[PDB]
Amino acid sequence: KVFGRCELAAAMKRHGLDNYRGYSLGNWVCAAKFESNFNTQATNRNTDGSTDYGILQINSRWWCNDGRTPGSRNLCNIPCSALLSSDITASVNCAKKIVSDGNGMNAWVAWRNRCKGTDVQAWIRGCRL
Ligand SMILES: CC(=O)N[C@@H]1[C@@H](O)[C@H](O[C@@H]2O[C@H](CO)[C@@H](O)[C@H](O)[C@H]2NC(C)=O)[C@@H](CO)O[C@@H]1O
Ligand SMILES: [Cl-]
Ligand SMILES: [Cl-]
Ligand SMILES: [Cl-]
Ligand SMILES: [Cl-]
Ligand SMILES: [Cl-]
Ligand code: NA
Ligand code: NA
Repeated sequence: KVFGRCELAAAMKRHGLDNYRGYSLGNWVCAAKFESNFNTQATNRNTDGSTDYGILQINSRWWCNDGRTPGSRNLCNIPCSALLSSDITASVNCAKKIVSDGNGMNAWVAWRNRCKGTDVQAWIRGCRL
């Protein structure tokens, strides 16, 4: 599924990401925009052979099991394919674990490089939330 911006904002808000660990909703929408272009089916292979999955491009090195990232962890205790669902619950719940792990949203490279320190509220501007 390719979410609309506000649609995703609303879904993320319903799933408790607004101000989750102090990260306003726009952070999450911004991260999703630049990680996946709001596409739940996005996958990208990393240099180490892990793959990033889903709307928040959660990687299989640490967070999910894709059966092809040897020596990796599965800290969200999910098949990575669950992160490709049109239902973002699994991604959100995993993202909550990630962002809670001490490094905040810096785990999301795109967020660090493209959202952090920007006016992320712009990402939820105009949305009915
Ligand atoms: C939370 C999450 O999974 N974020 C992804 C990053 O982990 C990806 O960064 C890449 O992660 C792999 C596995 O840890 C690293 O081996 C790799 O060096 C790292 N790549 C960079 C440029 O830091 C990122 C890839 O675009 O995608 C999500 O942000
Ligand atoms: Cl867009
Ligand atoms: Cl915001
Ligand atoms: Cl694996
Ligand atoms: Cl959803
Ligand atoms: Cl933080
Ligand atoms: Na990425
Ligand atoms: Na894994």
